[PDB]
Amino acid sequence: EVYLDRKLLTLEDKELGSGNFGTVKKGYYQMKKVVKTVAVKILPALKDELLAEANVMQQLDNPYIVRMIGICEAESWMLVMEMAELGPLNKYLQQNRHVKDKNIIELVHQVSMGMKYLEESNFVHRDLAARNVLLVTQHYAKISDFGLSKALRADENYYKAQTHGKWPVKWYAPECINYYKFSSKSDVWSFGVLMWEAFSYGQKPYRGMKGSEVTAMLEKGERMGCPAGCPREMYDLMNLCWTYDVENRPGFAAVELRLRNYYYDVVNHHHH
Ligand SMILES: Cn1cc(-c2nc(N[C@@H]3CCCC[C@@H]3N)c(F)c3c2C(=O)NC3)cn1
Repeated sequence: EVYLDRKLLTLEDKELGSGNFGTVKKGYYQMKKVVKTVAVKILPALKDELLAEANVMQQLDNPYIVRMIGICEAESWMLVMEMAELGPLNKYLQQNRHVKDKNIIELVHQVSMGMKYLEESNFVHRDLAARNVLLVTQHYAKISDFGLSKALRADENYYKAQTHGKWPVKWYAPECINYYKFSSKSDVWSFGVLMWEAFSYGQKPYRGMKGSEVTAMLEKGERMGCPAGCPREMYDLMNLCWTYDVENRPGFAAVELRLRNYYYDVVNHHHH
């Protein structure tokens, strides 16, 4: 079905990324006729996690989401995906500080379109950060890294985690921390942090702070300040994403429309 032939896969030595799972490496898959450049995640608990990740990716079909090519069991279990040559958004902006506001708005808007689709599909990402937005080009972003993602049950709007795993706490909404509940609204909170990272050219959020100090800050009603040069309209949107009460926080339909309209305003202004 989605099981690839190891003979048709050529892996490169140099690592693109790494973690607890293992590594991400560049490869080439011999297709129908052409050769396709690919990104390959290489590795008991990890196997099931990789299969689950593959199973989520298989179900998604959207221009702003990384597509899975297939899986392969060879020297290790491998998850073969589309290649995004310019790599993680945070690293790209760290290395390309000349990138313009309009360009950043374009890219975060593309993420909002991907997340709108994910929300409509009733999946929660649970790791939406600038490190997991990949650039195909300078004007084309895709959402990646679905290893923590969950398909929501038909009768529930949230996923309830059993235990506090190794979590990216600085991206998580209050209800994730306090109740272990993850919804599309919690992904919206994470998207606010992602926006902050993007306009801060890949700077880490809540710098110098422990997780428990971020909790205290958030409970005082405090939020990260506006990044230098970030348009006021985009900071307003970040703060709306950081609405404490999950019910009053906007969904991605509302977020995507705000971004779309502001982007077209900036596109008009730059013609003027
Ligand atoms: C040029 N380049 C491409 C990637 C890439 N990285 C992925 N995961 C990394 C895990 C470590 C943290 C940074 C990423 N989140 C990933 F899932 C995919 C890629 C890719 O091109 N397609 C899928 C990295 N560099």
